Amino acid sequence: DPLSGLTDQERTLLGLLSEGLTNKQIADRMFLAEKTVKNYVSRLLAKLGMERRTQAAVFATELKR
Amino acid sequence: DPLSGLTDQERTLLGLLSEGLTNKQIADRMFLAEKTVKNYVSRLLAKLGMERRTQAAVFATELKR
DNA sequence: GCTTTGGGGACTAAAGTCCCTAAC
DNA sequence: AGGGTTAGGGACTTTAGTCCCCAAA
Repeated sequence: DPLSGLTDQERTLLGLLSEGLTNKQIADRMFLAEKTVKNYVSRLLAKLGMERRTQAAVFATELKR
Repeated sequence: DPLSGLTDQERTLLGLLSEGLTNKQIADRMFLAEKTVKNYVSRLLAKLGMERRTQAAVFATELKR
């Protein structure tokens, strides 16, 4: 449960990622632009030591359980 | 645990997918080409009623636990 | 005069889709 | 030997991702 380091919405970029959504879908759910999302997510992977959104999801998926 | 329908290696295309690997990484671990894997995976998502490999992975991740 | 917090530019690269061949 | 698996090319269209810099609050 190492969610220490993730901003407000970065922990909520993990739950949307873990529902195998697309940047643009996750975008609408948050009122951003897809470009904005691409950024936040790509930062978040860096913060996580991962290089693919899929790893983030599975990792998130493991926390939720 | 609905792995009924999945061929031999389709159940193993779900364990590799669930490690957030890439078609080409997955393809090395299976001795295929990346093109070959693009196809297998894409079929497998159809068989699963999903349209994005991330979904597959999370779903797979939920079975493993 | 700064921190958050949102997004364009500008691509490089993965992912996916569909349909159609060969090799056992 | 005309058939099912099992593997991949063609040929793109879409999402993802990367970095770095730019304004509003």
